[PDB]
Amino acid sequence: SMEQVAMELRLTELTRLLRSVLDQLQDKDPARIFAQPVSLKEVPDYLDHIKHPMDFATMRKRLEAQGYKNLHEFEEDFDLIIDNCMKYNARDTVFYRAAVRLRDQGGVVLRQARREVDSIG
Repeated sequence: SMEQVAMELRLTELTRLLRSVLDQLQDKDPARIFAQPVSLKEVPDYLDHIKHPMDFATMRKRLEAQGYKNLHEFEEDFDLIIDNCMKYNARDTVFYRAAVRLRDQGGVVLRQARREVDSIG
């Protein structure tokens, strides 16, 4: 149908917007602490601690599969990265501190993407 196509075009554009948002969020992690999933070979007990792991590579796979339907779903995944890290790691670690900084610096990027998605529909 012509409607299914117009939907596919919106999803494609949402996907293009979220790709740019992702690139901006990931620049706020220059040390690449959150670039890849926590290694289960190096932290074998990780899944006894964290039930829904997340990282930027995994969000990117989902993104390119156009698996985000809206910004809310995308934000949930970003928030997992941060919140998992702040539970697993203690306050006085390079990892916890890097999440705090990603959170604070990402909020500006997310604040405007929310407006651009309401605006552009």
